[PDB]
Amino acid sequence: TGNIGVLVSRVTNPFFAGLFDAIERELHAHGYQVMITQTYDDPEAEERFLKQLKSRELDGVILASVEAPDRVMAVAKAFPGRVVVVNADVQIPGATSLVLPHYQATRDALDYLFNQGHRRFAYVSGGTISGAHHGQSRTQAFLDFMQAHQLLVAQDLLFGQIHTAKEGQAVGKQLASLAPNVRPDAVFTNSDEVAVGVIDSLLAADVKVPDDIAVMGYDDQPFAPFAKIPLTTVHQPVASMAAAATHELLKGLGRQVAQDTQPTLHLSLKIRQSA
Amino acid sequence: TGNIGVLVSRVTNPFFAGLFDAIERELHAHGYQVMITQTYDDPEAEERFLKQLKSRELDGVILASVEAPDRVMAVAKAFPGRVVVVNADVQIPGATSLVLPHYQATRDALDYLFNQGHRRFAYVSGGTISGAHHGQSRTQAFLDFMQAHQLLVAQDLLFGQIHTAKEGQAVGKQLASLAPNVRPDAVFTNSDEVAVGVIDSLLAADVKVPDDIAVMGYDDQPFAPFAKIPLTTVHQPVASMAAAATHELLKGLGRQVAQDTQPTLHLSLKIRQSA
Ligand SMILES: OC[C@H]1O[C@@](CO)(O[C@H]2O[C@H](CO)[C@@H](O)[C@H](O)[C@H]2O)[C@@H](O)[C@@H]1O
Ligand SMILES: OC[C@H]1O[C@@](CO)(O[C@H]2O[C@H](CO)[C@@H](O)[C@H](O)[C@H]2O)[C@@H](O)[C@@H]1O
Ligand code: NA
Ligand code: NA
Repeated sequence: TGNIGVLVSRVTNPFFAGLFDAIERELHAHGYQVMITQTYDDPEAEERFLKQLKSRELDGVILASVEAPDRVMAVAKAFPGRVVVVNADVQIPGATSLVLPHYQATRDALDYLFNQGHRRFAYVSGGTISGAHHGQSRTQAFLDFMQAHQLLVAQDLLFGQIHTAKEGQAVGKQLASLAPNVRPDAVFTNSDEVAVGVIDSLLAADVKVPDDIAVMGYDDQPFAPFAKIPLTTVHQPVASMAAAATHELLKGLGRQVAQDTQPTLHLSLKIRQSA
Repeated sequence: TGNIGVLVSRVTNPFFAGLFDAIERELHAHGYQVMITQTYDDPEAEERFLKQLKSRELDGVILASVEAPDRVMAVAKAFPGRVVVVNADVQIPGATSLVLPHYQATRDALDYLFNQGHRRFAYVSGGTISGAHHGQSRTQAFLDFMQAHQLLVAQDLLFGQIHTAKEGQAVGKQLASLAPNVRPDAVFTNSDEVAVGVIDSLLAADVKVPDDIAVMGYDDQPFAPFAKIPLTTVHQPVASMAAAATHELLKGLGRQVAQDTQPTLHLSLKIRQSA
């Protein structure tokens, strides 16, 4: 029981820190040393990380983000059992790949918001909304939602490449500056980090949350229940997906026996105060 | 420009995630691949990590926590230039070691609290307060403070091995349960994670923060200004200490030239709302 690598886009995203922690504590119990690297969405960084597996510095790798699927596939095919992909909205041939139903969860969350009476929506993404991007199952869900309700997408209320609370502060400051009749009713943030920042700037401008603008988080990160306006958010089952990923790696490594069990990884809407 | 390891106690501590991120972005710019491991205070995990340097899997290591100084010293002496220690309240012979003045900062923060009128203090530590522990410069500062003001230490208001927001919730629930005359005036939490949890439980019990109980954070983590009651806290200069650590590693590796400059790493009290 050797060295395992975990790859994520950004360790200061509490979702990824928490996912790492749950994987690492289990793998550690099994005798492995686990190390994490971050990519900042650079395919070169992914490729460099994978060279560690190719050179057998690592026994195995868990990727919780993927930049170049075809590159990951070639490595997985050369190293059967040693590459696991978790929650990256992709199935990589040659790697056991765990996908969660983010499209569904996003539709469900948007539906919740529509049902509270909201009609003018702002949509925030960590990707470039116009092109191919991470979190595009979610973007499609948003577009499908709007079409299903015959809601015109306001291009001025779309915000791409927004990741952090500080970036969310900038979004929220812009939204707070708007005249009530062009202000959104609700903001789908795609991230609890972003949501905390958005809400802070709204509140600083005496915009009421949720009465004036409802704010939907994503992930149910550790700080979410503790936020100034406790976050309504989409809960990701961090502990369960970590256990699943870990097991699929350990099985591939010949460590663990197959289980008949297969608990399903569920996203759930967590209603608090912000929406 | 090869592989660098960073060692911390816990990646879900936002202080360590942020310190890692600042180190990693700089080292990445210099062509290195950086990976982080967590120890959970297990000396075995530290020793295993150091074997990576001993076997030349890694070019160098930055430790932001230290479990067994004498073990780290033996490695540093065998691998000159390749071990840097940052903000671990220890100078390790053979490793460039950066120490920040936590005793001073702690005294200063406690003094701030005394000056606001507080007299009955609760003290929380991530260590076992009675024995040798991480963060013991801070514990000594606390004891020295109390002695300097002839304040009797209440053993019932000392809380050890408290790290997370959930643990802080438990502390805060206990404190909120107390009759006003044995309730503390102020709580020194040693951690913004702990402080968020403490405050949440106080507020849940209609205890006023800071009017009934003032809560002092530590670190000035990303969420601190965004907390329900924005945290008064001790600010650690994460970006500056990361740059310093990185430079001392790169110098040791023969990458970088010596600088005459040497900006001093300052802790500062950040006053917000919670105290
Ligand atoms: O760090 C945010 C950035 O990471 C990606 C993957 O590269 O998504 C991750 O972060 C989201 C927000 O915390 C999670 O909801 C998602 O499950 C996770 O993979 C990007 O899509 C995002 O912009
Ligand atoms: O994770 C908390 C735990 O880490 C230690 C070092 O092992 O201290 C770190 O965390 C503190 C709280 O965030 C920081 O103030 C400190 O600078 C940092 O080294 C323990 O002392 C603490 O219990
Ligand atoms: Na409204
Ligand atoms: Na008081």
